[PDB]
Order: sequence, then C-alpha cells, then structure tokens
Amino acid sequence: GGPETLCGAELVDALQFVCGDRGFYFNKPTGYGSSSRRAPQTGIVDECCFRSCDLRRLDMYCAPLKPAKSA
Repeated sequence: GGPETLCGAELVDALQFVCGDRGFYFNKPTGYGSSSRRAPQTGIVDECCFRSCDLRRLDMYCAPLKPAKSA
C-alpha cells in the first residue's frame, strides 16, 4: 500500500498489461560506461517501485512492436 505507486506483484501485472500478450524483458545490469551504473538501471522493477516511471517509458521494457500495416 504505497503512496499511489506500483511495486511488487501489482507492478509486474501492470507491465504485462502495458506490454500485452507480447511479453517483456529486463535490461542487463551492465552495458557500456559507468553512467548507467550510477543511475537506477539495475532493474525496471526498482525504477518504478522506487522512482515514478512514466507509462510511456515503461513501454520501452516491452517486447518489440510491429506496425498495423505490413511491410
């Protein structure tokens, strides 16, 4: 029962809804540079759980999306 925030099972559920049946994945703990380490890039759960992550940004963790019109 946080201050109108998403964290825990509820947070995961929101991710599934936003991402859809497509699913989602988690970014690696390390990549390039040390700036990412300083920032809360450890996990999407911690970012939303602690800080207030926007729905639009949250969609980034969702799986790739394709256009309505086939290419």
